[PDB]
Amino acid sequence: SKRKVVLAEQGSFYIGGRTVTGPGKFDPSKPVIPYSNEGATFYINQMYVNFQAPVRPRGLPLVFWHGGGLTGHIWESTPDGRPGFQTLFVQDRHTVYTIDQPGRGRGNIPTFNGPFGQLEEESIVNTVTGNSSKEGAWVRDRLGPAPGQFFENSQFPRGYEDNYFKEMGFSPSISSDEIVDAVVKLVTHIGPCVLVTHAASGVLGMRVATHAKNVRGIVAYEPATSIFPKGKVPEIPPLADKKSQIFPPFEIQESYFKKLAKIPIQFVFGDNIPKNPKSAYWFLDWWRVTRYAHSLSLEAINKLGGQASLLDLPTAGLRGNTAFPFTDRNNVQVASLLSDFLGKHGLDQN
Amino acid sequence: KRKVVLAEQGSFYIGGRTVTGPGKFDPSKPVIPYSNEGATFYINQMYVNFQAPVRPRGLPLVFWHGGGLTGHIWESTPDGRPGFQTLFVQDRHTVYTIDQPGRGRGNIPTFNGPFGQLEEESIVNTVTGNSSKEGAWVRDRLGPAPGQFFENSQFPRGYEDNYFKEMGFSPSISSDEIVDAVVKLVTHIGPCVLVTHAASGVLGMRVATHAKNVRGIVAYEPATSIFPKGKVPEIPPLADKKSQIFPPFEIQESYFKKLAKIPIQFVFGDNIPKNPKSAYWFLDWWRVTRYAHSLSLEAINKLGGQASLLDLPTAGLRGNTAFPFTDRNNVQVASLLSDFLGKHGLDQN
Ligand SMILES: COC(=O)c1sccc1S(=O)(=O)NC(=O)Nc1nc(C)nc(OC)n1
Ligand SMILES: COC(=O)c1sccc1S(=O)(=O)NC(=O)Nc1nc(C)nc(OC)n1
Repeated sequence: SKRKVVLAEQGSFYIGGRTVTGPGKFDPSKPVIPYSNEGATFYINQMYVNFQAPVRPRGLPLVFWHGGGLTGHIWESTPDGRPGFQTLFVQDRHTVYTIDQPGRGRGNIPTFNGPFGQLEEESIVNTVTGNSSKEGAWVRDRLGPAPGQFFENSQFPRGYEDNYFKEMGFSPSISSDEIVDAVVKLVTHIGPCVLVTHAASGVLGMRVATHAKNVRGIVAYEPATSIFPKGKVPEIPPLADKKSQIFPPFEIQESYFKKLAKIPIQFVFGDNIPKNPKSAYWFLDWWRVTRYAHSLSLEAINKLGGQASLLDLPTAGLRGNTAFPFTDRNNVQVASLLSDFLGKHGLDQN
Repeated sequence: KRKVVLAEQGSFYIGGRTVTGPGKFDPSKPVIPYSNEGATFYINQMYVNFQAPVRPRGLPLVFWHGGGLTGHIWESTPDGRPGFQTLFVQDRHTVYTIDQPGRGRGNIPTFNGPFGQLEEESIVNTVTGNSSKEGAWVRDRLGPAPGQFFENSQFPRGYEDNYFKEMGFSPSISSDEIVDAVVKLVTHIGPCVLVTHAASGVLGMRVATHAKNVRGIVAYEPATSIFPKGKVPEIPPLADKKSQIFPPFEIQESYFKKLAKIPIQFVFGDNIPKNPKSAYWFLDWWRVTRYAHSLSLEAINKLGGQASLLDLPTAGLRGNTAFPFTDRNNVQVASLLSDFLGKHGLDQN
């Protein structure tokens, strides 16, 4: 059965985070409810981790890291209920870790007794939130140029829009340093592994690898922020509206950037990213310039002796993918290309 | 034994509604920073995970976490031993675990603006509440005060950080909308058994009154009692002679009577005092809450029901906390759940 999965073991655990404290002392004779900050210890910014291990794994464990506003659900199942990459790669004899990063899903949302995110006089995260709409996500993920529209030959699981957009939500303003820190701790716990990232976690996975030699490879689906050595960001054009820019590239010390040259790295992009300026469709143009910036980032890694590559799925014969290729209708073929990358670098061997 | 063979597994979203911002969406304008303009937001949906064994027997089980928790508590214990999800797939039941609206992978309804506010509309409150480690320690009866264990405790000592890290706040989503999501899941699944915990105790009773597909309930340490409207019995205050337990939920008698048509078991752990305990607020709270539940079960049985209270010490299990299904003896706790399922024909096809 394509759906059957045999697990030597499965489970979940929490890792990372810190504690913060309220004032005063806790008295167990006083009413505990309504909950109070008095005498309080709060665990904040911890990460949820799920693992599924096949019988007799072959090669390195994979750590699947959801994109912005998502959770590990996107690796479990597609919106129309087909197997996600978690099942596919357990079947491919890898132990599979799926995370809900701090601030998302089963990860901690740091809030207390008081306005959201505030512990007495300390703002742990902002009370004002941000969150995409269905319409924003539709064009961000390139389902089509405008909400309700689909590109010709789309691989989106059409009809399951409600399921898809229901998986998306806000992220509190946890520092990216603390998100990276949690995953570094996971990588220390797991040992040698491969990070598989998506969108917002693209740049975060690159950062983890510079802090954790156990990261032996990276596959990044549609990364949202580019990374460069400090002071060496190339010229990147504004968008076609002559006012907007892509996400400010993340800059790291060259001593850390050079660590990215020591491992195989592949960035994967779906379809319908325009080649030419598209002033009518902001997020399509955003993707054009963002993919361009990533091509320069990978070049910089390769000029330092790296093993970085850009895979456009259409060049591999796969047409119509959205920015979530691993939950599209052809996600088995997308998984096959990930299996190819792992095999090429011996990451599927013991 | 950690091995598990799954005919299939996966997850999906169910339930919820939408709310909309003002104005219209223009794809030519900058989409980031995100805006409420022209926005449709999906809110209050629920996350559902399922694992199905080869050749299932009996009814699927729906495990429903307590307050401030997620489906994690059914996956593994804080010290990494198998949770009820694995144990009951091994027992050849299909197992559903949920993250209810507002918790974990369920939706937290917030937008662009102060938390929970969509323009001038308060969808959930901006001011949150959340237990501390200290409050949860005594709530769950690890011991009488933070950092202290009962001598007989079944808690997995040394894994305190892991345990408390699984808990968090819940936004002020209406209980009606949480019950609605699970009713919709139960409609989708078909005949099933609800296994609830703490805060989800009263919610699961409510679901059963709306969903004939619920064929049985096992509730671990339920936090709020339920009675027919206007028939709440005399319940004393706590030993401090000032505090009360949670106000019992009242439902119309025509709905309450549906609880008499299925087997219902409430399960309590150890170290609930028999006598007033004014020095330890949450120990005394559990004394009076357990008493209220005993009266609620009695009311169900007076309508022809089959509602029972299982005190784990009477079954030979000593020292359980208010999370018996993640304690050190959770395999023995699971055995008693399998016994209940077997007696009532819920483990046969
Ligand atoms: C599928 O492709 C994505 O999904 C994309 S594309 C751009 C973003 C995303 S994302 O994962 O949702 N969020 C992020 O990358 N995070 C993020 N969000 C905001 C509002 N600003 C900043 O930096 C200024 N970063
Ligand atoms: C282990 O036993 C529990 O875990 C208990 S005991 C009391 C509560 C819990 S709980 O699950 O955490 N929270 C709830 O039952 N929810 C809740 N919380 C508050 C502050 N007030 C109200 O009453 C409207 N309900």
